[PDB]
Amino acid sequence: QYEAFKDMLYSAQDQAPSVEVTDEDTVKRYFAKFEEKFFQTCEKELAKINTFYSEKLAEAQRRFATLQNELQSSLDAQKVQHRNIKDLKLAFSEFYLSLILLQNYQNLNFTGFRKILKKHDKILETSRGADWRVAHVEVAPFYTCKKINQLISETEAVVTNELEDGDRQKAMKRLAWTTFRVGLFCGIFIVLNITLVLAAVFKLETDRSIWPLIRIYRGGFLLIEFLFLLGINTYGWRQAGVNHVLIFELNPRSNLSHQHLFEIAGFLGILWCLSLLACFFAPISVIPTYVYPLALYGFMVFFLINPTKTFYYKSRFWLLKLLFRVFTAPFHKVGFADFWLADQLNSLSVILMDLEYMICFYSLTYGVRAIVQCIPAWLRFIQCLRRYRDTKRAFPHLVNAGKYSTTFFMVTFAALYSTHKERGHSDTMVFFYLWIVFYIISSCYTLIWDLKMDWGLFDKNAGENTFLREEIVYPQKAYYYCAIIEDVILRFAWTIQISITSTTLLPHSGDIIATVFAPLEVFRRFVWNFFRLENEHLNNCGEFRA
Amino acid sequence: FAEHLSAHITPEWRKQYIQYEAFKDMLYSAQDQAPSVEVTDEDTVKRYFAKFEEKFFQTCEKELAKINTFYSEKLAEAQRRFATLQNELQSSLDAQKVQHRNIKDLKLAFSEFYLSLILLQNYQNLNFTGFRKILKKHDKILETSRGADWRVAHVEVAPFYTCKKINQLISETEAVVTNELEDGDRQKAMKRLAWTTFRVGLFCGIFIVLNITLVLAAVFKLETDRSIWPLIRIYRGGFLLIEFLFLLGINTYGWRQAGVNHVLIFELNPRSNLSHQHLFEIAGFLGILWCLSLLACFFAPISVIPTYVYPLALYGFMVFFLINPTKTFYYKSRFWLLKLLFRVFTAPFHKVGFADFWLADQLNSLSVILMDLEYMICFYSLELKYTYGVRAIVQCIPAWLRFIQCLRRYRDTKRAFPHLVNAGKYSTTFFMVTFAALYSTHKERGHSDTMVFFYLWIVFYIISSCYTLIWDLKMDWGLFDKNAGENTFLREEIVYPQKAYYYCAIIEDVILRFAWTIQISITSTTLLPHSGDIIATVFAPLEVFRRFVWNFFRLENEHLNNCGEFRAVRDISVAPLNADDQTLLEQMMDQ
Repeated sequence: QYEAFKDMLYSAQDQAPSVEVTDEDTVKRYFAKFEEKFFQTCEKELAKINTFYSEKLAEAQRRFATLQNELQSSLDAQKVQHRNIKDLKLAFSEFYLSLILLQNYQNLNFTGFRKILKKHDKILETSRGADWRVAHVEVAPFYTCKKINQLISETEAVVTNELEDGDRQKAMKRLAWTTFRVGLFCGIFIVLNITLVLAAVFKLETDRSIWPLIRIYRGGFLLIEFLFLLGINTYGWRQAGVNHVLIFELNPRSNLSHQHLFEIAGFLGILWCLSLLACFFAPISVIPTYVYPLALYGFMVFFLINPTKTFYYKSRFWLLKLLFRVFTAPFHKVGFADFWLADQLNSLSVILMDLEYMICFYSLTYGVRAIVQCIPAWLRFIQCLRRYRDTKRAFPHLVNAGKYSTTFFMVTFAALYSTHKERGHSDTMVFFYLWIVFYIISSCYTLIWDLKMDWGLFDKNAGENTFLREEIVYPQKAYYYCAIIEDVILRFAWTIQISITSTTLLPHSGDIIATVFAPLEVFRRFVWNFFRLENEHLNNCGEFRA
Repeated sequence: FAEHLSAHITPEWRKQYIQYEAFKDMLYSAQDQAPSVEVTDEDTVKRYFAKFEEKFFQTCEKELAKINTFYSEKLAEAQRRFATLQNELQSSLDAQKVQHRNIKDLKLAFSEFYLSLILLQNYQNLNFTGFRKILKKHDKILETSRGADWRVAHVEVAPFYTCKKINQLISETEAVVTNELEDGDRQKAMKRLAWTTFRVGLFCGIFIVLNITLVLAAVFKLETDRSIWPLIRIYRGGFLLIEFLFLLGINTYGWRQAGVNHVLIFELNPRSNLSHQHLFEIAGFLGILWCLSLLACFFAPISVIPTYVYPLALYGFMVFFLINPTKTFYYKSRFWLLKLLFRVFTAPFHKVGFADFWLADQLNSLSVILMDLEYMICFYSLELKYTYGVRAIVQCIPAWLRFIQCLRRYRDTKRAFPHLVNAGKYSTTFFMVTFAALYSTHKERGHSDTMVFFYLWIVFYIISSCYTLIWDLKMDWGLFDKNAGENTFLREEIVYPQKAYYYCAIIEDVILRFAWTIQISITSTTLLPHSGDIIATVFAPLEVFRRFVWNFFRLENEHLNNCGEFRAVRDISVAPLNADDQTLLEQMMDQ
């Protein structure tokens, strides 16, 4: 920080007391304190520069070793070929450019340090700056290291010899099936959905207790929608520049793009549409109609768990390990991926609800149902408790535990009210009143936490972005206001949906309400992910990093 | 061979670039023709070496002079283009102080100019390297250092390698566009200086699903109002057009992968041309429309619109899409195709390129579309067999087009072979169709001379099939050549990898030529009044597939041996410089 150093030096010169007013000892003490703080700042800057230089040198050495390996592999290939040859050549040119940039950085930093150190000498009329430069700057690893230089010489030699047939002059001078499958699956899905709408209008007419079928198929519909919106989310993260691969602790290369998620969602939607069409049109009578949803879900599970290295095997093992680490939360330390997926499950509580209803329907207001409803909140609560144990800071972890226990209280009181209303007890009114108070408390708690902590909006540092924060990645300012409004609406929607789904509150219109509201909650989570990851990239709200 | 080497290298070295193979061959011949001191005097060997060196250096000086001339002319043209673009940019600025479009297009022109400048810089580098490598290999062969001295006295100081103006203009273009077109965003300007595949997949999926829907509806919904055969005769032309476009896209992909320079043969723009994805896209959209029209016609929609409108709407939309004057959907390629069709249909009065006769052959293989149009007109006229001459004329129109084109080429070149033999090959069809027509007329009416007409039809059908088959195997493809060493029955140089491809093509062509002849005989004549109708519907896609197979080897042979004596002497004009131009040199300089 050359400008900061010179400005601070000028400020110290302007604030230097005069001997004619104060004692000489006071002036000496002030100068000594100023020199001490200047040397501390110089030490901090030198340490930062040394760390950055060492990291860059290590990365350059690793890249050089990999290229020399790849150099040798291309040699053996010699012993598309030449395409790959001049690709390697482009990589070597980029590596040499990086080395030159590192040398420019080192030279500029050394020159700036030396300059600020001699101007520090002629301002205070002291020679301690030169002594500090000799003792720390001239012997610093960022300056004494000629390893970068001999790597540069080796790079020119290698480019001359094995890439240009000994010609040093150009050594100096030189130095779609996935998208198709996505479209195919999307088109088949669209036409099959139109056919499904037409068949639901005509073939079924108004007959049959089809509502159990709705309870079976809602989970699949929501999961497919979640995968599609997750693909959109990944595309947005990549386009905006949020380094989501670093946040999730994934490999820098060989990672799923948005095309992969879109094609997985399309294939799953095709299977869902075909299974619903079969259960709609009653195919050959050898196989009863109670197998097609079972077949679809069995295929989904098998596709997820299959041990053969066939379809996105790396991502399937990573997701399996993540799910196993999430569900056994207390005995595993919380990363970003763990709590991220736990929140995704918090937005997808209807799938477990329908699974439990499916089990009850196939086998045949209870306390088991409330537990199935509140499992994801329990996971998040115990994760935050484990994080507090590991960190020993009540804030924000205990506040988060309270946020995730408000849902416990609301659901428990809704279930108690339903029980006492179906039994005919006179204690229904107290349970209803407690339910309303806890419902409003939970809605306000979660909404405030989403707007203030997860998104980091409404910051006092907002210069011109009213109610936003100082730094925004996505271009339009209307996006944040739209997200705020829709989150305000959908938090209340989600609380009502949970209360209705886990409790006999609305036995007449409620079943429709849950089916309508579940995609809206998936959409709310899809909106929340954008700004949560952007806040993580900028401000590091989760504390999971250094 | 000479013709393949010409096809690969003639514009490059004969037009602008430094010859590299020529000097290498000269050195390799000199090192083999060098007299030995053990036989002749050392003075004679010295004189021979001096004479060879003088000839080589004279050739090198000529090459350097031509290189300098091209560099000066191209640099002057680039400077004028940059000045014009800067003036236009300024004028746009001042206006703004319509305009958005102006900038957008000016941006495209600036991108093209930057690409041209990059090509020119690459050119400078490639010729400088060619001079260096030739002069270095000359020294290492004759053990003389005069090559380095000559390159220092020239190549090194060669003004073509010094003009800093080429890079100065590049820097100016980079700065002005940034300061003025990307609002300073250097990364965006650089990137300026996937949806088609998605649309291809979407259309393919919709077409597939509509196809199973069509099959199921045909099996079950049936419907017995209006015999179905008129509907088949109506929709057969659209189905064949879609199939032809799909197979043509596959053909373009094969030509691209195989290295056959189909861009140069057709005389298209070396850039901004349709790939196979575009043809797949158009075919998928047209197939979706055809499937929707068939489904509407089967399912009997809202009774306000009669069911006779949907095929009419489909074909009207097809024609309007091909013809529309708005510059919206592949307007350049649509205009090129419109001009090609106009040139083909007024064939006598226009000289024959490659694209013209190629399209005329395609029309030879798609003649049942015109017959379907004729039957559609007659059914729409009369009904709200029969051996008259009009149906035969409509059948023989494409053979007439090719016959008159070959006669025009004969007048142009005054060579009886192969133009008059081609005219005979196309007149066999006239004779076969005419004699089938006479047979049908005199069979339905009932004279006893119908037997001799049947015999004449038999003999002329045999003659036509043999003629076209042998001309396919020996002339259009150029197989069964005497110069094939190991590729028995094929030709000496084969572009496509597998040898079984050629044998499969030979067998399938042998079968499908006879199938094609019998299909025309049945369609244009009441020979088979009972099972004849299904025969044409089965045989039309097979003939389109045969033409698809034919295009591969026709274009390959046109590339290697230049079978149709088409490529001329080009024209001096200017040299825009292509990436494909520099890549050949780049590949060559490494042996």
